[PDB]
Amino acid sequence: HMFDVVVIGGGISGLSAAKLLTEYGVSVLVLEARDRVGGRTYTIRNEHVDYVDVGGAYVGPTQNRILRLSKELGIETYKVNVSERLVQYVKGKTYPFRGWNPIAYLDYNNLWRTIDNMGKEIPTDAPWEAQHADKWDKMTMKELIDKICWTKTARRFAYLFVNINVTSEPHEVSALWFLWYVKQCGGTTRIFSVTNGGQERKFVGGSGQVSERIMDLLGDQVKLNHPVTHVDQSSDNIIIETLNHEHYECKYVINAIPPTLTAKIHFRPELPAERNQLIQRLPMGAVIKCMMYYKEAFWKKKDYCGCMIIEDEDAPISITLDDTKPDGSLPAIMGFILARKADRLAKLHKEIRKKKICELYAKVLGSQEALHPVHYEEKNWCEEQYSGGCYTAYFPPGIMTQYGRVIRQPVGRIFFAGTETATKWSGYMEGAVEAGERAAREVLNGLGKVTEKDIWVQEPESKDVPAVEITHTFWERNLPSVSGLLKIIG
Ligand SMILES: *[C]C1=C([C])[C]=[C@@]23C(=[C]1)N([C][C]([O])[C]([O])[C]([O])[C]OP([O])(=O)OP([O])(=O)O[C][C]1O[C](N4[C]=NC5=C4N=[C]N=C5[N])[C]([O])[C]1[O])C1=NC(=O)[N]C(=O)[C@@]14=N2[C@]43#C[C]N([C])[C][C][C]OC1=[C][C]=C(Cl)[C]=C1Cl
Repeated sequence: HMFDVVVIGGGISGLSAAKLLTEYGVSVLVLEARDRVGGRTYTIRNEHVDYVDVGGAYVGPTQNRILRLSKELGIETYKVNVSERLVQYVKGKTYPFRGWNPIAYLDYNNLWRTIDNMGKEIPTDAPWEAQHADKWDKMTMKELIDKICWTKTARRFAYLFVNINVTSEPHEVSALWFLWYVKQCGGTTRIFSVTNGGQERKFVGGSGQVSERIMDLLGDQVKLNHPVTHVDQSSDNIIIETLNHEHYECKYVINAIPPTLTAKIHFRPELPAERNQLIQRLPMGAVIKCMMYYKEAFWKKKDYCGCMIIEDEDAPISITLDDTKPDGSLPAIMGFILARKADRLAKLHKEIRKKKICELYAKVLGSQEALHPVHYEEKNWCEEQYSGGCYTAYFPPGIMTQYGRVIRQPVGRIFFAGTETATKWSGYMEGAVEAGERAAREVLNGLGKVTEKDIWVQEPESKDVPAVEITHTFWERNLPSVSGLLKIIG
């Protein structure tokens, strides 16, 4: 009933921290509100699908921490199929293996250039200290996207891309924020890897194993069905309180739930206003994740690796990967219904999306078989109580530089982790682990077992999944823009 350090929440994060404090031999205790551990990663396990993930799914080069961690728990990885052509759906026509207009294409590549080149000036660790932090944060992704682009086409492309990447609509998010986000993932090419093929990987057996495996290492030290609702940090013995009125006592809390639900807690004494805001004012993105299963892998039969970037207003699925199991079994297709459409289509009955979707995929892969699915799993994170959304927190304009600077500041004995508070790959599981270990080492450092300078450990690049530093073609760097080519006439 009494402990060294509590961790509130049992996602990849609060768990990464629990294991690490354990490593050192500190009494840990992890209260998670759900029946399960795993949070935004969640592995529905049923005889129709064997395993299938419904949240955190894809790992990739430079995401060493999670790769490291998962490997150690005894979890293997595998490559996501992209051998065959990539479908492009627009104007109601299909294009295989695709990113045709020049001045568009200028606008295209110059956009994505200006995004990276623009990002160079952003301090991953304190993005609100970029040079133009005040001007970009006041701006919106759309405004900027608009400024950068002259073609619709590419301006459009920009859009789902914001959508695809932070499950949110452009007009909603900071300019600065997006920029810093695509940055701290290592910038366009990392974030949206694979143009005529590349590297996404899934954990074999579903990534919910990462969390589960740890819950073993801890065993009874993880209490489930335990929402935390008060954290009276007053006297030298912290008193945490839960929903069911089960108290606990400790010397270090660690908040590991995300910032909205953090916001939901009663801390006595109050978190200081500066942050108390920042917590209220971050929202979570919008996504439905959608498994279509098939008997036959048909889309392969047709010469599509089973992946389509679909850019048409009514289509429900925005983006698609293949989700066939590693060993050829259970052919499938994994889509994303997201952002604004995710709010639009979540009001619907399961069996009505399932149709809508199928009839899209139908007219895209051009194969009637699409009309005849065999199973359909979906998960709607809009409608998660203990997550608010997927993938992450996101930043509405001006918030970043107004309160942003807190995000992760330790208050009292209540340190803060969770993929929000990450620095590298923040928003993804990789970032989850980053935060947990960090928070842990803080508590740890406060106990003495770790140094100050010791609290931010670098991350040896997995010898297993080795990231390759990018490459930018001549013309990539040296073609004009529309903005430009005019001053060339002009
Ligand atoms: C959902 C999702 C999705 C759908 C997707 C995705 C995701 C998700 N992600 C994200 C992740 O997951 C995150 O990051 C994490 O996981 C988070 O974690 P954490 O930190 O730990 O947090 P959480 O989990 O939530 O936990 C927390 C906890 O706590 C608790 N609570 C609450 N409240 C409370 C509590 N306790 C006590 N008390 C109280 N009061 C709860 O229970 C919980 O549990 C991800 N990630 C990664 O890494 N990966 C992936 O994949 C993922 N996914 C994403 C996505 C992405 N995307 C889509 C983009 C990229 C890729 O894409 C692509 C590419 C290519 C192509 Cl072709 C296509 C596509 Cl699409």
